[PDB]
Amino acid sequence: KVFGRCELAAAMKRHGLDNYRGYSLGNWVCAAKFESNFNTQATNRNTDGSTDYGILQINSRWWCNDGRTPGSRNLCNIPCSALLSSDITASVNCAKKIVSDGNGMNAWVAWRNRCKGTDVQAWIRGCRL
Ligand SMILES: [Cl-]
Ligand SMILES: [Cl-]
Ligand SMILES: [Cl-]
Ligand SMILES: [Cl-]
Ligand SMILES: [Cl-]
Ligand SMILES: [Cl-]
Ligand SMILES: [Cl-]
Ligand SMILES: [Cl-]
Ligand code: NA
Ligand SMILES: [Ru+3]
Ligand SMILES: [Ru+3]
Ligand SMILES: [Ru+3]
Ligand SMILES: [Ru+3]
Ligand SMILES: [Ru+3]
Ligand SMILES: [Ru+3]
Ligand SMILES: [Ru+3]
Ligand SMILES: [Ru+3]
Repeated sequence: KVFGRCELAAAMKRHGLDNYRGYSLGNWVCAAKFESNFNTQATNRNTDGSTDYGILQINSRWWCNDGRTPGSRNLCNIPCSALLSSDITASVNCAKKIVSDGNGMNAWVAWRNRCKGTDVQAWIRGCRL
């Protein structure tokens, strides 16, 4: 599923992200924009052999199982395919674990490079929330 901006902002708030670990909703919308262009089916293979899945491009080295990432963990306890669903529950739940891991949203390199310190409230502007 390809979400609209405000549709995903609304969904993310429904699912508990609105200021989760102190990151405002626009930070989450911004990160999903540049990680996946709001496409839940987005996948991208990394140089290390791991793959990134879903709206927030969550990686198989640490967070999910895809059966083809040697030496990896599965800390969210989910098949990576769960992260591709029209229903963002598994991505959001796993994202809550990732942002709690120590480095906050810097865990998403695209968030650090493209969202951090910017006017992220723009991403929720206009939306009925
Ligand atoms: Cl729901
Ligand atoms: Cl907020
Ligand atoms: Cl915001
Ligand atoms: Cl694996
Ligand atoms: Cl699995
Ligand atoms: Cl949902
Ligand atoms: Cl933080
Ligand atoms: Cl703004
Ligand atoms: Na894994
Ligand atoms: Ru808010
Ligand atoms: Ru709010
Ligand atoms: Ru990535
Ligand atoms: Ru950890
Ligand atoms: Ru860790
Ligand atoms: Ru502004
Ligand atoms: Ru609401
Ligand atoms: Ru409201």
